Amino acid sequence: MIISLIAALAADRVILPADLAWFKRNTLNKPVIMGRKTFESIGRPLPGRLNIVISSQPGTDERVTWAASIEEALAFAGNAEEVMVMGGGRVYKQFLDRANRMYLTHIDAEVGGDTHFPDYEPDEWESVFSEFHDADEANSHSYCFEILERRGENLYFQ
Ligand SMILES: CN(Cc1cnc2nc(N)nc(N)c2n1)c1ccc(C(=O)N[C@@H](CCC(=O)O)C(=O)O)cc1
Repeated sequence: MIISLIAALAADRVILPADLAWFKRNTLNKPVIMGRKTFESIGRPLPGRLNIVISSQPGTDERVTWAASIEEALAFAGNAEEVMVMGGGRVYKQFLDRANRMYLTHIDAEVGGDTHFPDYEPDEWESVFSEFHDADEANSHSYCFEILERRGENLYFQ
């Protein structure tokens, strides 16, 4: 199982219909993992996806799967090839070390707020996909879709 982070980042790692569409393309038909506040932000289960919500305060919405921990979350995702972790801030940080792939939307915007996507060391990651877009009528800012994979373990010894 590949564990993947997916997130939209403004300038300075701070956390557009095209991003949402990108989000959907990349999560549809997969298990999606999220914290409770993110689930509340969406306002609903995501159709066509196995919704796993991690929380110590499991809600009454039986349409989604409620997990108490990362381990139980990954267990519900079973033998999936790829599990999508979609926020929020704390959850990204809690999954980072296990993640081997990241889908990142780099939004060209400078916005305040003190909630950041985790510090990751760029050297430890490589880009396998990248796609820039200009701002248009529907999308207020330029933005860049990117997929990063964790560089494999260095196996060489002198
Ligand atoms: C607030 N929230 C969290 C959210 C928003 N944008 C993101 N964008 C990216 N790149 N990554 C995320 N993790 C992400 N998360 C939301 C809110 C709405 C929907 C939503 O209604 N998505 C529909 C898309 C609706 C449509 O495009 O027609 C879907 O089917 O996935 C998703 C996430």
